[PDB]
Amino acid sequence: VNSFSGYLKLTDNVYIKNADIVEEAKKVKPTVVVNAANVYLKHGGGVAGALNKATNNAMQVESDDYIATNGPLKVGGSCVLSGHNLAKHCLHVVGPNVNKGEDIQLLKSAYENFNQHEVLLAPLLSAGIFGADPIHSLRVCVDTVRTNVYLAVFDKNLYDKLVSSFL
Ligand SMILES: O=C(O)[C@]1(F)CN(c2ncnc3[nH]c4cc(F)ccc4c23)CC12CCC2
Repeated sequence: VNSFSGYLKLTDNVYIKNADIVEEAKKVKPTVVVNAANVYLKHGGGVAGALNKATNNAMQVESDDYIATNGPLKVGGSCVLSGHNLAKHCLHVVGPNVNKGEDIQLLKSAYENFNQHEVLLAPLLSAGIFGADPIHSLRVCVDTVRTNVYLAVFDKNLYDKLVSSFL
C-alpha cells in the first residue's frame, strides 16, 4: 500500500491521473519524482521549469553544480539528485526532444531508467514541449517500465484521450 490516490490503473504496474505533478509531489512527498530534463539540466520550461520553480530555484542551483562537475547527461540517460521540498529524490531523465531532431527510439532507453526505482511519480517522457506523441510515449512506458509508475498528466483533455485510446 502507498499513498497515491485517484489514479486509474492501466496495467499491473502503471497508473495514470489528471494532475499537476508539482501539486501531486507536494502532497504525496514520493520517494522519487521524475523530471523531464534536458542534457544540460537547464530547467526553463515545461515540467522542468515548473518543478524547479516550486523549489525556489534550488533544483537549478544543485543542477548547475552537478553539470560543472560531471558534464552533460546523455539523451536517454538520467541522474539522481535531491527532491528538495517535493520528494526525497528527483530522477532527472532526458527523453529525446523531437523539436531538436533527436531519435525517438531513445525514448525506450529513457524509460529504462525508471526500472532502477521501485515506485515513481512521473510525467510522460518526451511529451509536452519535447514534441513527441503522448500516446506513443504512454505505449513505450507501459512496454518498458516494470516498476510501479504513477503518471501525472497536466492536461485534462489529453488525459481523457490517453485513457480512451489505451489498448
Ligand atoms: O514540458 C513539457 O513538454 C510537458 F508537456 C509538461 N508536462 C507536465 N506533466 C505533468 N505535470 C505538469 N505540471 C506542469 C506545470 C507547468 F507549468 C508546465 C508543465 C507541467 C506538467 C509533461 C511534459 C514534460 C514531458 C512532456
